[PDB]
Amino acid sequence: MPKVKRSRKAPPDGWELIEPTLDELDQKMREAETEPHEGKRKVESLWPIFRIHHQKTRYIFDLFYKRKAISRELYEYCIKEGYADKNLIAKWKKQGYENLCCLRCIQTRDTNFGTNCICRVPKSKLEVGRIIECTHCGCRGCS
RNA sequence: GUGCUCGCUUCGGCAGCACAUAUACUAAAAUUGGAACGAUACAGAGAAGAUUAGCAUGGCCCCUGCGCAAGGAUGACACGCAAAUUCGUGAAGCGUU
Ligand SMILES: [Mg+2]
Ligand SMILES: [Mg+2]
Ligand SMILES: [Zn+2]
Ligand SMILES: [Zn+2]
Ligand SMILES: [Zn+2]
Repeated sequence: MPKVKRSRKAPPDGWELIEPTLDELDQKMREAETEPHEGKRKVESLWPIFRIHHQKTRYIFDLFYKRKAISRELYEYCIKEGYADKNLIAKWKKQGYENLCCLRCIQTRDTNFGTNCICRVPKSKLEVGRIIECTHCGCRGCS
C-alpha cells in the first residue's frame, strides 16, 4: 500500500506524524498522475506533477528547517525513500531561489541560448505583467 | 522572494544594500492539399513456326532487401531510324578567262 519501502529498517520515531500528510499527498499525486489526457493539452499535462512534487518537498523542508520538528536521521531516511527531493532542497538552500518551480527551469541547456527560463525573472523586471505559465513547470513566477 | 543594515524602527509598513535575469516551431487549433498495389472494371506475357532458360546495355522508371549480393514476366519500357547521299538546287564570297 505505502510507497513500498526498500530500506527494510525501521523508519525513525518522528515518522508517524509526518505520515498522514505525506500519504494523502501521495494518493493525491496518484490522482493527478492518472488524470487522463483529454482535450487538456500535451505541454500542460505534466504541470500537476511538478506542483505536487514541489509540495511534497516543500513540506519536508518545513518540517525540518523552518519548524525544527524532525530528527536529521529521519530526515535523510525521508530523502532516501523518495518522499523528499535532494536537489530541490539543495538549491532552496541558495539565496535567490526560495520558491524554485522545479529543477529544470534553471537548466540552461534546455534552452537554445544557455539562459534560465523567464520563470526565474522577477516580476519587477517585466513591469507589464503579461501572464506567463512556464512551459516546463506551468509555474507563474516562482521567485 | 530570502536576508542584513546596532535602518527609519516598532515589531507594522516604508527605505536602502546584498542575491535572484528573459521560455517559446508561442497554438488544445484552423485550414491546405497527395496518395491506398483496395474494389471495380477494362486491360492481358521478349527473341524465330511452336513451347520456352536466361545474363546484360540505356534512362526524369521503380519495388522487396543490411546489401558493393540476390530477386521482381529475361522487373517494366526501349519500337522510325536517320541519314547522308549517290547526283543535282540555289545562295555567297575569293581568284581566272
Ligand atoms: Mg534480375
Ligand atoms: Mg532488365
Ligand atoms: Zn519561475
Ligand atoms: Zn519555469
Ligand atoms: Zn518551473
